[PDB]
Amino acid sequence: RKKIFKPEELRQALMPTLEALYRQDPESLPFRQPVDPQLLGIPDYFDIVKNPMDLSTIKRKLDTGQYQEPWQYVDDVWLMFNNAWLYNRKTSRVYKFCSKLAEVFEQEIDPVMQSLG
Ligand SMILES: C[C@@H]1CC(=O)Nc2cc3cc(c2N1)/C=C/CCCN1CCCc2ccc(cc21)OC[C@@H]1CN(CCO1)C3=O
Repeated sequence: RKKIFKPEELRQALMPTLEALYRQDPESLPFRQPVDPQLLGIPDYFDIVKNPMDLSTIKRKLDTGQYQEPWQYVDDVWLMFNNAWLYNRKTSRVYKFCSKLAEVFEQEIDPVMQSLG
């Protein structure tokens, strides 16, 4: 309905959109796990990205019912996108990978949101 959404209702409706992102290979690969700046040799990552976000964290929040409203899920997805757009330059591979994920999410999310009311 509105405001009051059940955790299982949200998960069953929103999880396919997240799975659509996972299916993108290799585009989802940089976003499957939280960023490890020291592992990746980018020590200034947390200085630029104030609020890290990735697919595993979003999936965890859906499975544990940490989203009360479907729009909170969408916000985390765009936070993950913006982190990659902000930290990386437009010519970089991780930037282009992110833009492919955004395209997939933009084409899948509209019907799902309308079915949730
Ligand atoms: C989201 C997180 C934080 C961020 O915002 N930017 C990044 C930045 C960087 C790495 C990651 C990175 N990702 C992560 C790499 C691990 C494997 C990711 N895949 C898997 C599939 C093939 C693949 C191909 C190219 C690729 C990455 C990549 O990148 C090209 C490199 C990576 N270089 C150095 C020069 O360019 C980074 O400095």
